[PDB]
Amino acid sequence: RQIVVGICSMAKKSKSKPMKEILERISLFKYITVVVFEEEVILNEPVENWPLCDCLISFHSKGFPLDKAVAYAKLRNPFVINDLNMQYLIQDRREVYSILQAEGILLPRYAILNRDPNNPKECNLIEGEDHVEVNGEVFQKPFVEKPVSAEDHNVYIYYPTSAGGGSQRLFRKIGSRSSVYSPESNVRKTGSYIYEEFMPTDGTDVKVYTVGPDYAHAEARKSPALDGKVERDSEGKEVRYPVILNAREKLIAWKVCLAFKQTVCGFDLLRANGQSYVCDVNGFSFVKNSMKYYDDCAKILGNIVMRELAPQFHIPWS
Ligand SMILES: O=P(O)(O)CP(=O)(O)O[C@@H]1[C@@H](OP(=O)(O)O)[C@H](OP(=O)(O)CP(=O)(O)O)[C@@H](OP(=O)(O)O)[C@H](OP(=O)(O)O)[C@@H]1OP(=O)(O)O
Ligand SMILES: Nc1ncnc2c1ncn2[C@@H]1O[C@H](COP(=O)(O)OP(=O)(O)O)[C@@H](O)[C@H]1O
Ligand SMILES: [Mg+2]
Ligand SMILES: [Mg+2]
Ligand SMILES: [Mg+2]
Repeated sequence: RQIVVGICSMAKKSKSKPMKEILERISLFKYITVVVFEEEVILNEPVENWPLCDCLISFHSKGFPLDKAVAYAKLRNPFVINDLNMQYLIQDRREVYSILQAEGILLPRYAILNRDPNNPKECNLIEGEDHVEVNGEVFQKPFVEKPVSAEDHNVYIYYPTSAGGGSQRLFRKIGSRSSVYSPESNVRKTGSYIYEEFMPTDGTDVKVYTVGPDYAHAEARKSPALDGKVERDSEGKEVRYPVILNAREKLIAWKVCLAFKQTVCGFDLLRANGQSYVCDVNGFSFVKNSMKYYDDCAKILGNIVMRELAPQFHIPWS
C-alpha cells in the first residue's frame, strides 16, 4: 500500500510552477502517491470530508483557513512537514522576533510599539526630527518601521537629515516597483509597529530557503529600499545573484527551520558589519526557477517521508 502525501494550500500555491515541478518529482518515489486537496474542498467542505493522507504538507497564504487545516491534522494525525500552529505565530512579527531572540539568532536591535485602538494618543512613542524613542529606547535615523502583521508589507525606512530626510515606503512588488520615496519624515501615527535599527548591506538582501535543517538554498536580490526599481531579466523574472552561505549562516538556517518547525522555510538575511542578521521569517516558500532546487527539494522531502513512515508501512528503506 502507498504512502499518501497530501498537499493542502490555496490553488495559487498548489498550482504554482515550483509546486507542480516538485510534486512531479516527489511522485517518482516508488512508494509515494501525491494527493493535492482542491481549493473548493479546502474552503467549502468540512475537514471530515477532506482526503486522507499519511504525510501532510500544508501552509497558510492569503485566504487560507488555517483553523481548518489545524482541525484536519488533529482529526487525522498525519506526519506534518510544516507545523500548522506555528503558522499563526509566523503571521505576527513580534512573535517571529521573540523566537529568534530565544534561539540566540542575531537580529536588528528592536522595540515594539503597541497601540491600543481606543487610545492612539496614549502610546510609548516620542519623536525627534532625527530619532524616535520607543518604550524609552532610542533609534537614530536611519531606522526601519514594520507593521506588526507579517502579512502587511508596508515597511517604511526613515532617512536622517544628513541624507536628505523623508522616507522609503516599501510594498508588495507590483510590476517595476518595490518601493517609493516620500518627503514624509514623521513616523506613522496609527497602528502598531516594530521599530528597528537599519542594518547597512551592500544593497542586496539574502533570501534563504530551507528543506529540512541540513539543506538551504540562498540567493540575493536588490534591496527594495535602495531606489525601488525592480530589476528584471530578458524573460521578466526578477534578477537574482548567486549566494553561498558561510558556516555561521548555515547554522542560522538550521536554527530557523527547527525553531519554527517549518521543514520548508523561507527567511531573509542582512549581511552587515561582518555578520548576518535575520529580519523576516516567512514559513513555507520554494525557490523559483531553479531546476536543481526542484530536484534537491523533492529528493529531501521524499527521503523525509520514507525515513519517517517506511517502518510502519513495512517498506525497505536504508
Ligand atoms: O505571483 P505573482 O502574483 O505574480 C506576485 P510575485 O511574483 O511577487 O509572487 C510573490 C508571492 O506573491 P503572491 O503569491 O501573493 O502573488 C509571495 O507570496 P507571499 O508569501 O509574500 C503572500 P501569500 O503567501 O499570501 O500569497 C512570495 O511567494 P511564496 O513565498 O508564497 O512562494 C514571493 O516569493 P519570494 O518571497 O520572492 O520567494 C513571490 O515572489 P517571486 O515569485 O517573485 O519570488
Ligand atoms: N533592520 C533592517 N535594516 C535594513 N534593511 C531592512 C531591515 N529590515 C528590513 N529591511 C529591508 O526591508 C525589506 C522588507 O522587510 P522584511 O522585514 O523582509 O518585510 P516583508 O515581510 O515585507 O518581506 C527587507 O528585504 C530589507 O531589504
Ligand atoms: Mg510514486
Ligand atoms: Mg522579507
Ligand atoms: Mg516577510
